[PDB]
Amino acid sequence: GEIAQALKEIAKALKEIAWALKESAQALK
Amino acid sequence: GEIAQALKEIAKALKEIAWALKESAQALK
Amino acid sequence: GEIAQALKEIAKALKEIAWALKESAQALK
Amino acid sequence: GEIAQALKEIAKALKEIAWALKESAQALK
Amino acid sequence: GEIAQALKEIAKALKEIAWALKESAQALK
Amino acid sequence: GEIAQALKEIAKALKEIAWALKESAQALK
Amino acid sequence: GEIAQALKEIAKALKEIAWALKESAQALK
Amino acid sequence: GEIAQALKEIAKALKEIAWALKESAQALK
Repeated sequence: GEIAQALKEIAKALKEIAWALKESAQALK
Repeated sequence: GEIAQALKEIAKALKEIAWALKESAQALK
Repeated sequence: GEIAQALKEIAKALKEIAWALKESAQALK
Repeated sequence: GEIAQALKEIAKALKEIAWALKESAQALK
Repeated sequence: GEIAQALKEIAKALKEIAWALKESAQALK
Repeated sequence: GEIAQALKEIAKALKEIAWALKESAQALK
Repeated sequence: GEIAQALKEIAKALKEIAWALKESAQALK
Repeated sequence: GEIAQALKEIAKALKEIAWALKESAQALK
């Protein structure tokens, strides 16, 4: 369904935020 | 549908937050 | 509809958060 | 409606988070 | 209604996050 | 109701995030 | 119910974010 | 159900954000 698909797109965007924060941890080290 | 479309706009905004955080990681490097 | 409109306002606020974080990346560089 | 109104209050709170993050970018500059 | 009331509690918690971030901006200055 | 109760648990978790951010502001001061 | 259970899992994940931020406050001090 | 499943994917993504923030706390220590 379209709502479930849109919520999955929100989860994928939150994973992108996690990847960006992992890169910030590498920059700090 | 309009609710699914609005949730997709929220996903796009969250991706913009990830892009901005990547810019911070590059600034620290 | 009113719910879709309110979710679009949430997306616009998340874009404002992204813009603020982009400014933080410029400040770090 | 009360749900739409509550979602608008969430959008306003997210805008307050953006304003606070802008204050951090100005402090770093 | 109970759902609207719970969403208002989420908005109040997001305002608390904004206040904490404003304090971080004062600490950076 | 169980949905309202779960949303209240999300509000409480967001307040915990605010408390943690206040600890960061105090560490910077 | 399954939706209430999934929202409780979101609250637990937000608590994990708070714990990670508390650790960052300890690192800054 | 598909909505509950999508919300569980959002919880998992939020846990990934917590893991990334823990990596930042370790980098600061």
